[PDB]
Amino acid sequence: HAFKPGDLVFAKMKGYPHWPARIDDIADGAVKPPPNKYPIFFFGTHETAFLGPKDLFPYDKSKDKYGKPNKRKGFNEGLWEIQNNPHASYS
Repeated sequence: HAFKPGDLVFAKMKGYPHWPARIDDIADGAVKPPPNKYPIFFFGTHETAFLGPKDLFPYDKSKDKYGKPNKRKGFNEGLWEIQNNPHASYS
């Protein structure tokens, strides 16, 4: 049940609804994440951030609740990405 690069999630942060996202690559050395933090890419708006598991909701279990369209900027485009090409390069 450990998170791994490529898992799809809804990621939660302050001021936004639970947001379609993915776990990015995890490496060591000078790009090693902080302890118990994961590199997250947000679909639709395309930021990256480190988040901990408490803010990460596995996509399949949560999509019925969180994966409905809304008016937030980039949200519905994010929904398109997570559904139709979640593992693409967006950079």
